Amino acid sequence: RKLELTKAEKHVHNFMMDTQLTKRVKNAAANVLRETWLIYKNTKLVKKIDHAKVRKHQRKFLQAIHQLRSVKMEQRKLNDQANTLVDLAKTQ
Repeated sequence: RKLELTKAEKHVHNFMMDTQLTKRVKNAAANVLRETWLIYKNTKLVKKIDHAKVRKHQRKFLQAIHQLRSVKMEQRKLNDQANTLVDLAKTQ
């Protein structure tokens, strides 16, 4: 098969994996204002539910949640997930 594969034929940004090139969103985050990932002390168990497997724990679990049933991603797919129409304008 003398075709396909080995994509890219221009080459660009072939850094060593990452040499301080891929920065944030302009370090505009700083401390996300809330700086919850900075103020936190002793503990830090505060995050948007749903992230890991999450199984038996305190209270048994059931199906019809977010397990199984996935033979085709099908329409409705996420990857970016973002929305801000009340920014750089309404600050208070």
